[PDB]
Amino acid sequence: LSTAILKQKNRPNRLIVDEAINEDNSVVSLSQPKMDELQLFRGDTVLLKGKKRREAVCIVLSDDTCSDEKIRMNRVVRNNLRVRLGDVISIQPCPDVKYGKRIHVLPIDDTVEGITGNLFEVYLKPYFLEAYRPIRKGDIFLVRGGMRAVEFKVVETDPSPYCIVAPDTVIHCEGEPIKREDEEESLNEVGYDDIGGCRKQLAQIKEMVELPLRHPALFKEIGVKPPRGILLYGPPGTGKTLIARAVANETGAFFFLINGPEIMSKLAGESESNLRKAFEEAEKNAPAIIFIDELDAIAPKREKTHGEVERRIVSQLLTLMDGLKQRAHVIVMAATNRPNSIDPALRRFGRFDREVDIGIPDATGRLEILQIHTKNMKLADDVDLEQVANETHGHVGADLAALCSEAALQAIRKKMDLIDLEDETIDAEVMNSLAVTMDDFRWALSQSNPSALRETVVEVPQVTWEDIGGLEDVKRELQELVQYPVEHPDKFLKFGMTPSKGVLFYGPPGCGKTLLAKAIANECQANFISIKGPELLTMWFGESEANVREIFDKARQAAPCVLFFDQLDSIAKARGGNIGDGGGAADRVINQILTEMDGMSTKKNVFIIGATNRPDIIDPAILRPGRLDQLIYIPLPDEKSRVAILKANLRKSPVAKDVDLEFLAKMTNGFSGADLTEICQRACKLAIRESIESEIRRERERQPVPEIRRDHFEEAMRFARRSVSDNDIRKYEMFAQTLQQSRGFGSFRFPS
Amino acid sequence: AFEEAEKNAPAIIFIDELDAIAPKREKTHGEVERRIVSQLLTLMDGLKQRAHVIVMAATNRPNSIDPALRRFGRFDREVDIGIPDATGRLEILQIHTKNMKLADDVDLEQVANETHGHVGADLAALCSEAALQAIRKKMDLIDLEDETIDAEVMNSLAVTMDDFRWALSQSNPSALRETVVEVPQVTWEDIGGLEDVKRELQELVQYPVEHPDKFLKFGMTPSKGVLFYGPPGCGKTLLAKAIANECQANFISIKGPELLTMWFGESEANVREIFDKARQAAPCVLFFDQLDSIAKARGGNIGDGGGAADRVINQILTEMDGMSTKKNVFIIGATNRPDIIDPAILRPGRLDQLIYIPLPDEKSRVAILKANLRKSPVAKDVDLEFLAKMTNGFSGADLTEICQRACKLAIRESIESEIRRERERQPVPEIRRDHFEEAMRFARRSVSD
Amino acid sequence: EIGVKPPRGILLYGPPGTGKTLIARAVANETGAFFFLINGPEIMSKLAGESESNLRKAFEEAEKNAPAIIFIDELDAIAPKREKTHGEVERRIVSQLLTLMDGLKQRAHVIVMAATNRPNSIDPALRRFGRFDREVDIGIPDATGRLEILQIHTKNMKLADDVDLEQVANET
Ligand SMILES: Nc1ncnc2c1ncn2[C@@H]1O[C@H](COP(=O)(O)OP(=O)(O)OP(=O)(O)O)[C@@H](O)[C@H]1O
Ligand SMILES: Nc1ncnc2c1ncn2[C@@H]1O[C@H](COP(=O)(O)OP(=O)(O)OP(=O)(O)O)[C@@H](O)[C@H]1O
Ligand SMILES: Nc1ncnc2c1ncn2[C@@H]1O[C@H](COP(=O)(O)OP(=O)(O)OP(=O)(O)O)[C@@H](O)[C@H]1O
Ligand SMILES: Nc1ncnc2c1ncn2[C@@H]1O[C@H](COP(=O)(O)OP(=O)(O)OP(=O)(O)O)[C@@H](O)[C@H]1O
Ligand SMILES: [Mg+2]
Ligand SMILES: [Mg+2]
Ligand SMILES: [Mg+2]
Ligand SMILES: [Mg+2]
Repeated sequence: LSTAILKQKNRPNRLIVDEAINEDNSVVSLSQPKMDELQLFRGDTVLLKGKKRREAVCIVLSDDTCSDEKIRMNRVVRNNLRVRLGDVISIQPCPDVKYGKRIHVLPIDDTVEGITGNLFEVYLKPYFLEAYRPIRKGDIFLVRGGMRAVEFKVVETDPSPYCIVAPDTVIHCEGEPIKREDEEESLNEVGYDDIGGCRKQLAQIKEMVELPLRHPALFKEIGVKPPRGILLYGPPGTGKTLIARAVANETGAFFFLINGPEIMSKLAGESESNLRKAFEEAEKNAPAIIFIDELDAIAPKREKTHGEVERRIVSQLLTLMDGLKQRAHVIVMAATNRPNSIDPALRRFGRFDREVDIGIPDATGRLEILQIHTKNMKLADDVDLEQVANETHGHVGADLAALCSEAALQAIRKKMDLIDLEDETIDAEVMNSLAVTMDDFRWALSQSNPSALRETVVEVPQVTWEDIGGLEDVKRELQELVQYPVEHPDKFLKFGMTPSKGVLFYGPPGCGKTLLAKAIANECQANFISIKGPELLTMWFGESEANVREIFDKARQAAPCVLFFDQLDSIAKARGGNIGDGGGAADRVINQILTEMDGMSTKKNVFIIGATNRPDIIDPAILRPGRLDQLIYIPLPDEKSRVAILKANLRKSPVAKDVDLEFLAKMTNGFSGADLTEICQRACKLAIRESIESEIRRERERQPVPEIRRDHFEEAMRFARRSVSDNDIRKYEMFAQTLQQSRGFGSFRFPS
Repeated sequence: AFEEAEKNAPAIIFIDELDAIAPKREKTHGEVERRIVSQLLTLMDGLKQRAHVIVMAATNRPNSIDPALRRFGRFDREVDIGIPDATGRLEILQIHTKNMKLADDVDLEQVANETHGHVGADLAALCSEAALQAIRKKMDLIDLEDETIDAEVMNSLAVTMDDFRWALSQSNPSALRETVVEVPQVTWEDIGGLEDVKRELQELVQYPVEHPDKFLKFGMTPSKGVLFYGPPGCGKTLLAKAIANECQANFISIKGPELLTMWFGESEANVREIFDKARQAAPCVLFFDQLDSIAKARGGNIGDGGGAADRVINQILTEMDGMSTKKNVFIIGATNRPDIIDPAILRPGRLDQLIYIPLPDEKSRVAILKANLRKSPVAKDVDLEFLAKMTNGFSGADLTEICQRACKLAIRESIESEIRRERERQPVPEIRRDHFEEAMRFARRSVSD
Repeated sequence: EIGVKPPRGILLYGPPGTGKTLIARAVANETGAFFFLINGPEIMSKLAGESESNLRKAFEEAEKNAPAIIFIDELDAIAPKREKTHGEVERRIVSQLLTLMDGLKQRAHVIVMAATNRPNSIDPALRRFGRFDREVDIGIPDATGRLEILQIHTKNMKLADDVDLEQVANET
């Protein structure tokens, strides 16, 4: 249905592009059976449909090596048609070819340099003498000879555009040589093939702009008018302006560009004059496309706007789009970042009827984007874009381009010892050897961060799972929670159940909640957003809920993502307990959080994790399943857990073999992990003191401490203290036992 | 322009977007625009003496028109072009579809009945989308890149009732376009228990739109206000989602605090705007999730804070009184803290009907457990009734998380078996009893006594 | 040869006094390319459409002379978040800048630099890859870094022998 327009349907006339081993610039060779199917004779001029609205005519030839589904074309033909190897183009004989009455040909400015003889007699005179070579306007053909072979472009071919060169034809090279940068820019043109992902959106745009122009007879027959308005809205970097550029490059109809703020002028009423001139100029050339970049710049809400001129401009846009005199085959496209900021009357059927949602690509989409981007660049053999696509979690498509650029820069960094910056030129062997490798992509991935999350970036202490001692069950639960919905969605669809997306950590201070959060941030394969407790709150009325909504929206954009609240009890507390708190600002914030986690909006892959010291004061509506689905209790470590903690802290620090951590873990009862870390730090400080004293003694005698020993740990344990009192443990156990009594059965069993 | 009207009599002057040149002079910050307004007033005061010239003006927002232009003697007669009704929509479809190549299977009465708030431009959008889909059907025969089209395809082109059904599925009113959010697909059979509540909601949504004549006969106004209060996780938002999905009435869903803005006067403007766009698409359902955020006991903000929330609640009360009984606007509010709600909004005439969603009972828990697993394969040896008996005070969300924990355990077992297989090289088609065992061990009651 | 476009965006952010404007001066003096200075407050004007005209004129002047470097000093003042700002002219200027950096017609050889004390004030659209490719953090110097700064500063000074710059670097 919708995807059908992107399908080629494997038409017999369309054929595979293949290399031309022997065919010259002006001829093509195909299989003789293909002539049999196409009813073509040798020497017939054939018109080849090419991308970016480029067409070239060549002399057909019979070749056995050319495959039936393939066509052999020289590099010149591919350049003129803007077609790459392996693409699919059709062949059609040129209709009613007339011999060229006159030809104007222009060289390229880079090749003409160093050519001692004049180009016409050296290149044009022998090449075109009895050539009988078909050419096209805008085609560049390479001519051998001279100190460098010269590419020649026939800017004007007469008769336009169907012609054959003959010896009697007048040949001149007068005029400025065609700029090589112009040639590259004509090569660097974006087409519909360039857009990656969002295939359905591209199909809808093709139906909007390409179908009416190609086949107006269909809509004339049915007696309907095709849509005349397209709004492309989405987060920054999805590719709206890229689609606009592709449509501009590959539509025969006229293209008119309007930048939003560019309309504004100092004189009174001059903006309306500019808009009227733009629309009238579009109407002058009948089938035309108007692209209004940044529509939200010139079309704010009329009720919201406080400026008179802006309201008059939006009214002028409304009247131009719809009025007494309706438009005559004029398509208006606008790309906006904020679709809600547009005036409501503009979003009606008359003016902007079709809204196209350019959204965040999924994994296969960003794989396709990576393939399209990396087709041009040089790559090694070990590169594997599937892994890179899997790693790039929340990236949008501009971020993928950033990743490619960073990897290329790293690759060039690697060859810096051979290269000299001061040198004017680099050795050709270096550029031949220089290429992108998988190491470059891995390093760029390490450096890469989504553009949406750039504001919420926090440096993390680089903790790994092995640094946390104990809590093995909690570690496995966290890894399963973050992994299963992402890596294995098919299982959940098979069982037809949505995953759980909430975890709350509650326990005595120093037990390992923020440590687990650091481990998840460093290790797990999902974007991490860290929110301190009260940083969302703001003086102004209604700003706090705006911040909460904005941060949840950022989490949804970068899905899969993890949202961590370090101190949940600060931001979410039992409602109605505030004598002040502004105009119930705390309660409104809590309500906003409640509606964000579990609301009528469809659930997306965002996991909310919270850590709290007092879980009792937390509002009951938060703890209801569907918000903070699972409550995990982080207890004081046991003797085995204490052994694991003491091992984990001391792995990097050199410690004497006689020191037995099991005895420390045996006596230390009720100590938190923080207390054990403090004991180890005190032992380290005592060792530092001893080493410094020995160094001072050596300096004095001028006028040791290889590892921490048993006496250091003895003194540290003398200084050690038990952080968490018994009563706090009692209140946490009271909360836990209330929950367990709510469970009501330590053991459960089905009757059999 | 007025002189040219005088030159050729009779003359008609049409002013399109009158609000563009006729804003309230006090709201205007420029002298030239004020002079334009006064000049319009003076030219039309002179118009009063003239013989054969009549001026008509069209505006989207009548309020923005300067009050003098609405004064007696100025635009004395004012026509409200209301949204079309069902017969009006059918007439619009008949007018617009006479040109199109409609098939015989299409009947326009069903299409007219299906749409709720379409104002006529949406009907043209519906027809154009259906024609586009019809093109897509024949678009496999003849491709875009093909330069010509078979005449047989041209004859074969037709608009079927399937295309209109597709367009109706895709259709959305223009007013709702600003306030559309994706809602998970929920039906009534998906919800477990609360059969009486389902019936009541269906009746209150269906009766005024379907049968106003009965209420007119018996002389009672329909009750437009419904309040949901109950323990968290009992299914208020689920009922709202089901209403949004199946009901043949437009749905506007707004979070509580999202209306408030820092700028002076913007919050009341947002309240008026949301109620206006609710009235425009009647019959429409207006849902205030987390009502306790907006509506709070009066004087608390006045005592502490700015006090603009008081103006917000006053504006909501003023608007919710303002709408007429004939207008088909229904207001649903869900809160889990009914005590903190301002008692003024509970007063009869506003949100007069109250519904208490209880913590589910025994058979209700059985129904909930069945509903959660209607799509999930489960071994027959598992007895849901026993879970219902054992889980006395559990809410619906607790039963759901027990089922989801069982699913997670099944997934863990399947994954470990798979990785064992790949390790050997180089299970659980349905959830069993032991998964539910471990889920019940992890289970806990969400709502305290 | 590698097949990628060079990065065209630089953002320098750090606490005041770290040396961002000094880096801009060094780049302007040390490179063989056109340099155009843009100060955030100076572009905007009370007239309607004058600020947009100033931005377009500056980018066009940079476009004419290639390669070009544009340094936008105090970008935070000129480019606030569009959601937060209420003034219409500021939104128009931000949108014009967004279009100028990356639009349907893209800059060929213009490399744009900016210095700001608070990077978070900048609009999230500008921080995208296409507009400002990478953000460079000019941070608090370390002990060795500030020793290096002291050596650079005191080169032009006349010093006596007793001056010990390592001690001064340690104390500060
Ligand atoms: N789908 C895509 N396929 C290929 N490249 C893409 C795609 N999406 C984005 N890009 C790349 O990202 C950039 C496109 O950014 P673009 O100008 O389209 O953004 P935008 O949506 O207009 O942003 P803004 O909101 O700032 O207006 C280019 O560098 C392009 O190569
Ligand atoms: N299981 C553990 N393994 C290793 N170190 C641990 C462990 N538990 C705690 N620590 C130590 O505790 C310190 C960090 O404590 P953490 O941030 O986890 O506290 P918390 O219990 O979340 O408390 P708070 O509520 O105060 O944030 C570090 O010194 C860390 O080494
Ligand atoms: N009757 C029910 N049938 C099926 N599922 C239910 C039922 N009641 C609750 N649930 C489950 O619980 C969740 C629905 O909770 P809902 O949003 O309706 O709660 P609420 O009453 O609005 O509470 P809150 O005060 O937390 O907003 C879903 O996960 C749904 O599967
Ligand atoms: N790294 C450095 N090395 C040498 N001198 C420095 C360095 N950083 C700063 N200075 C000196 O301090 C002066 C002030 O620094 P500069 O004006 O560059 O700061 P800035 O970060 O741009 O400040 P602002 O926030 O005011 O724009 C410089 O002109 C220079 O003399
Ligand atoms: Mg853009
Ligand atoms: Mg913490
Ligand atoms: Mg709810
Ligand atoms: Mg400075």
